[PDB]
Amino acid sequence: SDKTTILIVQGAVSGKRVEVEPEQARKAIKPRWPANDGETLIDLNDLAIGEGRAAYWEVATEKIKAEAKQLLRRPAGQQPPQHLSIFALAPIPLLVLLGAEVNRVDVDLFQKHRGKSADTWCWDEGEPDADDDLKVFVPAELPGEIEDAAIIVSMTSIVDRKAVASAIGHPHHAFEIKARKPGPTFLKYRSQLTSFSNELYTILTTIRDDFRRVKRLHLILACPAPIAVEVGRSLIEKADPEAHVYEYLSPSYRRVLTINP
Repeated sequence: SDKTTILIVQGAVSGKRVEVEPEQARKAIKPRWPANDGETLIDLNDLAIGEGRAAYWEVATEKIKAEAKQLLRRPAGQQPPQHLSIFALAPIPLLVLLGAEVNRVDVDLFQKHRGKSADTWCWDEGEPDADDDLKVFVPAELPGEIEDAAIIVSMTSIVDRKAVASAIGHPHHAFEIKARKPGPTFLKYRSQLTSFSNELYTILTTIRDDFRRVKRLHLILACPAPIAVEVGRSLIEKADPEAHVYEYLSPSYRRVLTINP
């Protein structure tokens, strides 16, 4: 029941305004309570209007970096926030960036539950069923001199390996974390987020220890917002090479930003 700082992140590249209802996030953090009775907001709607997609990614990347730095700065006469409760609905690559930018502070991540119409941002009570766990596929071939490794998350849908190969444009190893039943309501319990984090850590450790020629990571994520944040949080600047982050722009994947270039 300690104090926490609520961070709301909301936006979209274009189209309908995306907003997080702060009353629902406040309900989700109970029994904890919001520092200053409020939230910090990073809004990523209506950036670079009419200027094209690349201008959006530029403006939004700089805004995420500047706002994360501001969020972690000491206010006058106070300490910096010690715990973030993050409620995010935003483009996947920007949430990877966000997770990397707040990786030095303790965080609680949350999922907007579609289908759970009350306590929408609250994690579900209960236990996961068999359709709710993960499968992890790793390369059949030895690392060798391959310089490129893809980390694929097939949670909201199945990622097509051929589209990944076309987007990466290099011979590569692939590691895949796949929902047993992919879909938009797969992620419901906090234990699933913990499971995902642990499986990703094992993959990153394997690449760091055994795939030492790998000079580029390629993150292809079909996953809910907190999973994208957790992917970003799991990167370690000096242990991992640059991580290229892709968006799904029908019918293909496109590289949109790089963590630790």
